[PDB]
Amino acid sequence: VDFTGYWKMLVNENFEEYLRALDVNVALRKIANLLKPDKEIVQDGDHMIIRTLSTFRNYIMDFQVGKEFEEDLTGIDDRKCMTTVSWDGDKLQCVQKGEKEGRGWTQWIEGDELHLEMRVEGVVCKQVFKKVQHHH
Ligand SMILES: C[C@@H](c1cccs1)N(C)Cc1nc(C(c2ccccc2)c2ccccc2)no1
Repeated sequence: VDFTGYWKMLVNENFEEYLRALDVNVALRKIANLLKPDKEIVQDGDHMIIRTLSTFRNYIMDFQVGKEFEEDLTGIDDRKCMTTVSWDGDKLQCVQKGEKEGRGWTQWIEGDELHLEMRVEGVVCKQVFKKVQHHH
């Protein structure tokens, strides 16, 4: 599996409850639900760069698969986590150790679709992106 590409958001399901489970305030929650970020991903061996891009915020993950790293989430839910992204078959599994229980996400590909499931304290958000070729 190779996630390299430019991806455009198609659906964003149960995002508001996921943010509510992170204790994001109502007003910020309302702003975040209106965002439809693109994803620019470069998979370079075990080195992974995931750029989540929007006018409101560019969130950059730059990590080595299998290596724990300190993830700065202050601009999101005002927290930090010790995060580990690992391979699980053809799926990418992320565990975010921190204050919130069961926090993490799973990423995988189906055809021309990038699938992203985010989780925290039983709440599941599901996002699907489409691979695109017009670069901005
Ligand atoms: C970005 C996301 C992931 C990146 C790679 C796997 S998940 N993560 C940080 C949690 C998350 N923030 C968001 C979303 C967001 C922004 C502000 C507050 C709460 C959520 C967002 C972040 C950045 C750009 C545009 C919208 N929606 O989800």
